[PDB]
Amino acid sequence: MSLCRQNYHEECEAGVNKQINMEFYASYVYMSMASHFDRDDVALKGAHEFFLKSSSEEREHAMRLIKFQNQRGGRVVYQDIKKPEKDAWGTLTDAMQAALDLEKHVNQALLDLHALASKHNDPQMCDFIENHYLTEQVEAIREISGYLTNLKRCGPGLGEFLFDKELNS
Amino acid sequence: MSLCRQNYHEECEAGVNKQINMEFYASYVYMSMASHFDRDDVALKGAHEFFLKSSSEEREHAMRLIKFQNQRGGRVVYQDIKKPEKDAWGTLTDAMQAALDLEKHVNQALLDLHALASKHNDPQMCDFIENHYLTEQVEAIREISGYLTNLKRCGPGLGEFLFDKELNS
Amino acid sequence: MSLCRQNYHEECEAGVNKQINMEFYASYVYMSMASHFDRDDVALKGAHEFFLKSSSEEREHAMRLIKFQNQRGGRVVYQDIKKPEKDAWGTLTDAMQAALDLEKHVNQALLDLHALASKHNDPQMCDFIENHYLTEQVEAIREISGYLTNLKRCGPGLGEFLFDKELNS
Amino acid sequence: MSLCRQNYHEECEAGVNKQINMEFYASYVYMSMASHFDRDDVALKGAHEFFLKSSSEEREHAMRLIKFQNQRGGRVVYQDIKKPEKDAWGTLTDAMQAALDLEKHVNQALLDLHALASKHNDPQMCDFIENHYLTEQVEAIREISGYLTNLKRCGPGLGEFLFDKELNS
Amino acid sequence: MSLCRQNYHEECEAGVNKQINMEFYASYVYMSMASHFDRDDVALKGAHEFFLKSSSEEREHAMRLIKFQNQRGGRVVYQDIKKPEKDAWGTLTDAMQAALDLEKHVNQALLDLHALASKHNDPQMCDFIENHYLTEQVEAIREISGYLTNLKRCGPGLGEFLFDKELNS
Amino acid sequence: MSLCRQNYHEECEAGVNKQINMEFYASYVYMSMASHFDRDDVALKGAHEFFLKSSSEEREHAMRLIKFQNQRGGRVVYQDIKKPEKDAWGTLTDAMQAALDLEKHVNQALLDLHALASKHNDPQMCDFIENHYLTEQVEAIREISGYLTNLKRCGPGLGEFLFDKELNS
Ligand SMILES: [Cu+2]
Ligand SMILES: [Cu+2]
Ligand SMILES: [Cu+2]
Ligand SMILES: [Cu+2]
Ligand SMILES: [Cu+2]
Ligand SMILES: [Cu+2]
Ligand SMILES: [Cu+2]
Ligand SMILES: [Cu+2]
Ligand SMILES: [Cu+2]
Ligand SMILES: [Cu+2]
Ligand SMILES: [Cu+2]
Ligand SMILES: [Cu+2]
Ligand SMILES: [Cu+2]
Ligand SMILES: [Cu+2]
Ligand SMILES: [Fe+3]
Ligand SMILES: [Fe+3]
Ligand SMILES: [Fe+3]
Ligand SMILES: [Fe+3]
Ligand SMILES: [Fe+3]
Ligand SMILES: [Fe+3]
Ligand SMILES: [Fe+3]
Ligand SMILES: [Fe+3]
Ligand SMILES: [Fe+3]
Ligand SMILES: [Fe+3]
Ligand SMILES: [Fe+3]
Ligand SMILES: [Fe+3]
Repeated sequence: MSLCRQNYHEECEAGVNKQINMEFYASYVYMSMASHFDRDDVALKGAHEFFLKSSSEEREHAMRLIKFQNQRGGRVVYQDIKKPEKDAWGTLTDAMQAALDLEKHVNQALLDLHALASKHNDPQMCDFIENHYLTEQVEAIREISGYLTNLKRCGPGLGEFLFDKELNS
Repeated sequence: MSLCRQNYHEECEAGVNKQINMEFYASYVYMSMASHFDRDDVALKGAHEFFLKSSSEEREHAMRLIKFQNQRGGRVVYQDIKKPEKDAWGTLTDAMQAALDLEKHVNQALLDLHALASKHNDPQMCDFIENHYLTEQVEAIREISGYLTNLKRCGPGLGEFLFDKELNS
Repeated sequence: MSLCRQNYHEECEAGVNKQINMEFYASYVYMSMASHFDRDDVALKGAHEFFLKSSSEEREHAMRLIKFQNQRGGRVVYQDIKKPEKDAWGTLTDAMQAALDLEKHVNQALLDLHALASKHNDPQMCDFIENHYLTEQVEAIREISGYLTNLKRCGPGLGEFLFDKELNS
Repeated sequence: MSLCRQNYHEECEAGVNKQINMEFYASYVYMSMASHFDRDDVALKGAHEFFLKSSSEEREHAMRLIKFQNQRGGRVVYQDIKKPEKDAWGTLTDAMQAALDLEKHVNQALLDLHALASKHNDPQMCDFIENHYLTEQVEAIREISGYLTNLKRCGPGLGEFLFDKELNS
Repeated sequence: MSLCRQNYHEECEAGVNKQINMEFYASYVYMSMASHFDRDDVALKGAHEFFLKSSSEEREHAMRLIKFQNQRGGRVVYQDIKKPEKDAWGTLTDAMQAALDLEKHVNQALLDLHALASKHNDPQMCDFIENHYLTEQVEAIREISGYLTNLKRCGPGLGEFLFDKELNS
Repeated sequence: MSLCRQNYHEECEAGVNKQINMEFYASYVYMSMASHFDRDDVALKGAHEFFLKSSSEEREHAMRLIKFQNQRGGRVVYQDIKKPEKDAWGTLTDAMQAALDLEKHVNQALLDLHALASKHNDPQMCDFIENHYLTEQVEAIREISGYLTNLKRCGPGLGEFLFDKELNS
């Protein structure tokens, strides 16, 4: 018949629907971090822009998965996007730590999704994941890890202000 | 002291947090409509782009409210973003009807939020809402209503294909 | 000695020679579809151009495999290019269905060729295949599947004419 | 009625279908010559490019005949494209000799096809053939003949390398 | 905590440190080949430039591995860079043979490093290797193999001089 | 006869071969410093770039000596490039101190090499050394000495971060 599906396993489809939810979740977390550093009583512009950009990127990550679902002839199925764990994210160091944890969680899920596609012998899906996600996670995690190291080096108060400018401000 | 809050009532703050949730919800609905018209067995490109654009606009609507919360010295508080009512949205006529209903729901909520800000004598908030939201809703609702009328005029099959091109395709 | 061959298994070489034949075959099929829609009594220009382009692309697919054979130090071996199954391909819907089937057949062969290269632990060959072929097949199959859906939506007669313009015409 | 056929004899149509097959065959031969001179153990770049270009030209020769069939209101009918006589083509001198023979064979077939169109009083077909094929064959044959003469003059080893650069390399 | 390491096995880290050493070694070999063809009593400019470029490329290969070590949260550990096997590399044919052997050795080590990363289920590392190294080795080996074939074709004396110009000179 | 050697003493040749080794060694040291400041747990970008640039410069220093060996009709002879003394280089102050020591060691060796060329009455070699090396060492040593002074002035933590930006970052 006339559908495009070929070599695309139901467990893979379901995994992509889960990863779509996880990317939107990460986008939502970063959104909340951004609004937290734009409070009059926090007021760190660099972090605000940096997390707003991160939230927009994660949204793109989701949308590319959504597209891939449809390209493969799967069926996108949405779930609720759960609110983030906190309403207030602490200092810039606290938020970076949380962001590191979030990215590492997203990366584990992509590694699991990749493990799924190879188990099912879907080399196009594996390639997709490697091409658009895995090196990108590696760069993002390394990047945030260096931020943590420098925030600890700079220390609180003035160091936090000056470090915040270097994000991009 | 040193906070910026002035003439900003807790009921208004809470209303903005609700409207933030509603805008993200509308963004999510449009996202699902977009992925629905990008199915190999639906394949209407115009509608796909049109709802993807609408989803991105609603996201911006949310983000501007988030900014306004912080500008006024409120505290943004996020809630879950509920999944949309359907997984499959029907023909382009069915989806436009649903989109009309969604926009009208969003507009009623903004009108209620406006009613709240005038009740509390917050003329800056009222202005904000009128300036960035209300005429925009009016245009969007009128626009979708004309689409319904023309989809009914064009009829199913070929008419749907040709109409879909005129959205922008 | 002085040859370049390394880590390239005879079964892989033979698989590439088979895939070279299959790509030329697909190029020949598309050629015949093109000449069919350029008949005075069929006269669908869009389909003519679209299948002529597809035939040229498949030729490039073959030539890149030929190059890869030589780059790896294999030996290209040609076989006859069999004539296509039909001399006349029907309506634009009939031809698109046949094209979908052809692409899915080519994709299965590439997936088998990939399975061969991983079985033999040839990661460069696997990469080659993923990089130049697999996502390309996925896009092409999805693309033709949407065409089928829209041809069915448009219906015969006028719909076929109008749809044919949208291919590119 | 509504077909375009006029003054176009069935023997001419059948001759064009044969010439279409012969042009594709010549394209296939040149393809194999190209892949032969791109072997790591042959490695003559000029000849590789020169035969790849020749293969692409012969393809165009075929496609123009295919178009002419349809323009005249004939019906294109494809046959298998037979594999070339050899898998390995020898030195650059050996391949040029074989190419000379191939071109002379193609030219005899075009001269026969022309003899057919004049016998049937089809002056448009004769013109077509003269305009797009016959002078082109004459130039190609003369060109390859000069290559043979110079390859013999240059001699084997270094001469072959240097001559190969002059093709275009 | 705050480090970036995730899904990166100690055997992989150690393999990257070994490959870093091997790339620097290859850079050193090519350096010596370059200085050998820049002797007043050898004086082959093309080979000089060609091996100097190759030495610079291998250095880049090393540096990209070093970067990857740090990106993954490994720890780069340097070892001595051993002097090359010879002080004098013979004719251009002798040096090309040695270069072919060196590249094939480097390629086997990368294939082993890749085998290591898949064994440990590190798909990002595998991708890294395929993306930046494996096709590059394949091209380099094929390239040098064609040089050997042409050097043998050209023969010693004048042929060597003329061939040397074609490298780039 | 036909060699270029003139007024070039074997002790000078041997000294240049030693200096070639020392420049490569210094390049290797700077390489390790660079990779040390690119660790996720060190993360000082300025120092990373600054030592990567220094490593590339030292490589050029070596290559110019190699060229000079051949220009004078000497024979380049390579030795192992020993691994640097440490795997981890401490704070930016610790690394700058080590870099100062390394440069001073390289400078003493060049001063000895110069003493050698004047002892042997090789004024071209002396000039070469003065023209390309000695003022360059003087500038580099002075430069690093000012860095030490400012790192001590800035102090640890925030000062180190801010100073690191001024290197170039
Ligand atoms: Cu699958
Ligand atoms: Cu793989
Ligand atoms: Cu890739
Ligand atoms: Cu208020
Ligand atoms: Cu206004
Ligand atoms: Cu293999
Ligand atoms: Cu892969
Ligand atoms: Cu006729
Ligand atoms: Cu005539
Ligand atoms: Cu004429
Ligand atoms: Cu690993
Ligand atoms: Cu890959
Ligand atoms: Cu001297
Ligand atoms: Cu002087
Ligand atoms: Fe993401
Ligand atoms: Fe990310
Ligand atoms: Fe909205
Ligand atoms: Fe709207
Ligand atoms: Fe293909
Ligand atoms: Fe295709
Ligand atoms: Fe021809
Ligand atoms: Fe020709
Ligand atoms: Fe390398
Ligand atoms: Fe290489
Ligand atoms: Fe130096
Ligand atoms: Fe220096």
